[PDB]
Amino acid sequence: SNSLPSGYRFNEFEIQEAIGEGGFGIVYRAYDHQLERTIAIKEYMPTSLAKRNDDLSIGLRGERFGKTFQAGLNSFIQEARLLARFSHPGLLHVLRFWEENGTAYMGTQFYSGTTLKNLQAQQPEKIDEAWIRRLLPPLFSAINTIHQEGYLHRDISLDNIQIQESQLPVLLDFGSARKEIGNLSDETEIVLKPGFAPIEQYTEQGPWTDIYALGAVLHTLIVGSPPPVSVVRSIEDSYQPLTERRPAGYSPELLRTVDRALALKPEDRPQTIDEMAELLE
Ligand SMILES: Nc1ncnc2c1ncn2[C@@H]1O[C@H](COP(=O)(O)OP(=O)(O)CP(=O)(O)O)[C@@H](O)[C@H]1O
Repeated sequence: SNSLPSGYRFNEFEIQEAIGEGGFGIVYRAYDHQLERTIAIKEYMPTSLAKRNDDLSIGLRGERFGKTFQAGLNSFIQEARLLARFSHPGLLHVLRFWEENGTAYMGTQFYSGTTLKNLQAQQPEKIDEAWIRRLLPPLFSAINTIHQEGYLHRDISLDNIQIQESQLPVLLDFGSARKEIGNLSDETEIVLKPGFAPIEQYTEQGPWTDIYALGAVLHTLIVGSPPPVSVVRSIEDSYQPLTERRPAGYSPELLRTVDRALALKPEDRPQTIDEMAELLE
């Protein structure tokens, strides 16, 4: 692990545990001793470009990586600024941002529960049609809130949706720094998510782009895996409609909503979150 130790201090903040460690950042449970509350701290840390020094700052693995490391850092800052535009229960709430240790940190609300990806892996039996229909209103609301301010998410999958102990969802991360590093480094495999990204993301985009990814999430919950990669579909569409599979315990109404969200061409999908929600009625 490259993570700061339990007990490390950022003035009033104390690290408690590294709870997430991926290729591009570390997430810590932390504590604010001034306000006496638990928070999360997200630390930019691209492992392919940087390493942990003895004094616990971050340093480049090679001088040639500096330009890309800085561009990822700038994208991390821009994503924090985007999330700071909102005060919505389904969007990661940003408390503070600062630079230190050669990198940057976001202090955020700490959420109960775990990711949808982990829930689907650990407790698939909890995920049925009734549970999905309770998930959708607050998830629709969070995504639509982004859209109404003129932005798109563009990185939806199961990995970045938190399911709280209340079952309410939170969008945690837009992948901005990861995707910028991938574009600049020609590491194409870290930019789009296969099976979740629709055809128009491979090179126009709008609310329908996030709608397709949401359909791909729902498809994964219902049958266990995402639909075929969208470029492959654009050559020979092997997607078989869920209305035709008939997985046990799922209504044609929910199944056709997923199928419509997964229409290959943007114009054939629901055009807004509101349009997709109407399909379930
Ligand atoms: N604000 C927040 N509050 C609580 N948990 C958060 C959070 N932001 C991110 N997380 C958690 O951080 C983790 C980030 O995922 P990541 O893939 O980087 O780490 P990981 O694989 O080491 C642990 P996991 O098995 O959950 O994925 C997820 O478990 C997510 O639930």
